[PDB]
Amino acid sequence: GKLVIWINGDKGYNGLAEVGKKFEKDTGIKVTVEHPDKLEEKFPQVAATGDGPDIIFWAHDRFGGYAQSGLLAEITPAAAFQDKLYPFTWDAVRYNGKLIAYPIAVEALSLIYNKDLLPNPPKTWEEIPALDKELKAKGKSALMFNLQEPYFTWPLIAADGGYAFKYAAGKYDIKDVGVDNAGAKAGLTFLVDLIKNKHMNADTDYSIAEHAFNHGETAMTINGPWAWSNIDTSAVNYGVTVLPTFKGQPSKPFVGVLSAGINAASPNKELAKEFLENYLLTDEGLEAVNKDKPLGAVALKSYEEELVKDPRVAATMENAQKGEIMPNIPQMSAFWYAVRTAVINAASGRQTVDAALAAAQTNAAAFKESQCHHMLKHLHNGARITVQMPPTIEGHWVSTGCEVRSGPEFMTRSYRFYNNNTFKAYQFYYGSNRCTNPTYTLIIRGKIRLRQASWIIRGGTEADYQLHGVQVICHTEAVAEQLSRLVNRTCPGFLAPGGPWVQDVAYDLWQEESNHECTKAVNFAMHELQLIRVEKQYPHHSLDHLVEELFLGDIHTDATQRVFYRPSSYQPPLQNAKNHNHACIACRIIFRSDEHHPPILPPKADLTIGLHGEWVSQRCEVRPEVLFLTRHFIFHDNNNTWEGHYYHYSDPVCKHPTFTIYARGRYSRGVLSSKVMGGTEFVFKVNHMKVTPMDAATASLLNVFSGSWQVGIQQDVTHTNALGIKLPHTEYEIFKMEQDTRGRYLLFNGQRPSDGSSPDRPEKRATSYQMPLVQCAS
Ligand SMILES: OC[C@H]1O[C@H](O[C@H]2[C@H](O)[C@@H](O)[C@H](O)O[C@@H]2CO)[C@H](O)[C@@H](O)[C@@H]1O
Ligand SMILES: CCCCCCCCCCCCCCCC(=O)O
Ligand SMILES: *[C@@H]1O[C@H](CO)[C@@H](O)[C@H](O)[C@H]1NC(C)=O
Ligand SMILES: *[C@@H]1O[C@H](CO)[C@@H](O)[C@H](O)[C@H]1NC(C)=O
Ligand SMILES: *[C@@H]1O[C@H](CO)[C@@H](O)[C@H](O)[C@H]1NC(C)=O
Ligand SMILES: [Cl-]
Repeated sequence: GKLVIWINGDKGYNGLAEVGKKFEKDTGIKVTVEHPDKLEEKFPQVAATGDGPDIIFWAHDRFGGYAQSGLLAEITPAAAFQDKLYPFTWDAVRYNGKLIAYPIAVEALSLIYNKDLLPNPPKTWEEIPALDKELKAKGKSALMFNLQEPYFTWPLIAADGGYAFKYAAGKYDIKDVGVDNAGAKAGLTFLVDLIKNKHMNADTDYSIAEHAFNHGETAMTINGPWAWSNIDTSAVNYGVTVLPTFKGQPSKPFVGVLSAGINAASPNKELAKEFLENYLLTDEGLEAVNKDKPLGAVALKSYEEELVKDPRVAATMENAQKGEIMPNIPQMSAFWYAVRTAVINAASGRQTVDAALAAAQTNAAAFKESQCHHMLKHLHNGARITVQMPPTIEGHWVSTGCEVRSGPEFMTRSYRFYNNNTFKAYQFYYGSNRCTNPTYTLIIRGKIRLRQASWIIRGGTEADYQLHGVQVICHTEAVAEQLSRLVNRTCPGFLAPGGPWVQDVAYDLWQEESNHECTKAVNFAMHELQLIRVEKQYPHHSLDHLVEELFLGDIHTDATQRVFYRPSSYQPPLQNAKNHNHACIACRIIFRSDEHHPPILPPKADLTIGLHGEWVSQRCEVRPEVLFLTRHFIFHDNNNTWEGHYYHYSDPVCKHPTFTIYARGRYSRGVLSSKVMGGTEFVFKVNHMKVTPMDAATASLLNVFSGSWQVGIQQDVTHTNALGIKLPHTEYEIFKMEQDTRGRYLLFNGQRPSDGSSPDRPEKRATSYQMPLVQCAS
């Protein structure tokens, strides 16, 4: 029942707050206006957890990334309202075909000069140096602007041909970057000259340059419309004009459109759209803000038709069309950080123009932290994870999505462990990989008592459990028929005569007070409860937003072996119903469900497999046979070749390496699976394999059971006439690709047979998957 707004402190917050009081007048809703430091990236963190302001104000360049992460709500404007604003302003706030924010103002930088000191402002950048020396004789300077933010330096960088990214037939091509172009080098090299010819100071930030121009110590500055207000109260005659040209071509400022976005987790979205559509985006509202600190050009054609008469706004628009309109694609944050570091370093002489800017082509589209090598060193997105020793399993634990057990068996879990040491577990089964159509549900009741740490599985806790009962409920009329029949064949006599099962009725499959049981029919076992591990992550170091993950024992890939299978690895984690990720919608749906009302998971569309690229593990993976490992895969779709790195460790946190395997080969794209809905079949050939021992124990064993092996030396295992390996080896694989909540792609490969054997025959292809790998940059 409130409205919180975040706006940068270089804009008119008090003006916006006054459009807010009129909201309080007509509707009685408080509007609170805050200008947090570095708000552009306070927003991604607080919003990801469900928190944050209701409305976020920023240029369009950063909103595409917010939307990709699911932080922005789609805005619902009437076509009548949409006509009020200019089409290009809407085009800037459009991501993936959806409108994601309300356009407010069009901003571009311009040349601001003191007419008293400089009645005729320079027309070219190259005449600035001589101009400097010979105002320098009067104890003044020619040009001073903020060199700490690349927004103020870009105009010069783009003049000769430096292009942030390439616009190709309606697309911005992140594979065509021009920060290391010859054109970019010229602009930065020129800037460096002035910084080295004592014409400009490397330290100069916004505050320093603003103080100088507004006190007449410099004759020129580069700034935006927001800056005009203070100069106006600086008793200094000043003019706004076109930016100096560089090497005959004009300075190209990056054009940004100030926009208001509605938090995807806002409880007051109708009020937010109400405040923006009918209070702010009005001739009265925009004026109230433009009086505080000028917005320059505006998106409302009504007000724009009037402001365009002010010559400052016209120069703003002249430079804007001389410039380029910022892309909203999510790679902008990495583009800005790379160009930022380039400028600060070359200005400081830390890196040669070419060298500093050379890195900008290696860091433009992706953060260094998104590269495969960093992700391997900092797992879980560099989260700290605290392991609960001894674990506490009390609470409600739910699945995070549509799990796949071997079979395939598409299912979700809902497990309640009580303080009396008793438990009620729901296993919901479905007919598809979307978990939208329940087939049958299992209700498992019994008792569980945690023991002590496992000496077999490092990081696991052993547990003892006892079943009291297993019941099954069929949710379709067909399932009741099929299962009753399957129960009949499997245990002839379990079903009394004329007892065809009916839907929505719980039937006993296992009672501890009887020797009559047919758990074999569904190949049921509950040995997952014998191995337990809890991992916590406290986001923002707070108990709230804490994510608790419960890891239970893994399921055998062969259903007939589950009764005897004695866990050595983990199932995918469950999350605590009270302490889960805000983006987990499945958690809540599963939490609010029961044996008679199964959880219906949100529909997501099957994605098409695009192996091209590099993929790495997200966590220290645990494979059957207590094997800790991470994986790095490189897929060449150009020649259908693949390389894989398997890094093995002895600890559940993957810090003590033991051995490393390198494999390379060829793969054949295959057919969509009919056995495993949502999966695509593949055949992989391993042609080459290299082994690197990483500890003395592995080197010793290799030397004993065998080119002598030593720690850290990679050795091919195929000589010309090791451990008995047989290369070439053929593998029949199953693959699926999905997208996580902030739009990163996940690659799932076939679960490795629980017995340790290989899928070396088509009938041995997996019907389940391993934990997903995430896409990374090289
Ligand atoms: O310098 C990189 C940043 O450029 C723009 O930030 C501008 C912004 O558009 C303007 O309203 C503000 O007041 O000035 C800053 C530059 O200091 C992008 O919008 C940012 O996302 C970039 O990081
Ligand atoms: C992924 C298909 C080929 C896998 C063969 C690579 C060399 C075999 C040694 C690694 C163990 C098998 C694990 C492969 C499964 C995977 O990690 O994707
Ligand atoms: C254990 O506690 C739960 C929660 O109060 C309750 O539903 C269940 O019946 C209890 N069982 C026993 C044996 O006390
Ligand atoms: C159970 O299976 C047996 C053998 O397949 C069959 O003869 C019998 O008819 C089945 N039960 C029913 C009631 O169909
Ligand atoms: C496949 O292509 C990659 C790069 O596209 C190259 O490095 C590799 O040598 C090629 N392999 C074969 C067998 O053509
Ligand atoms: Cl992709």
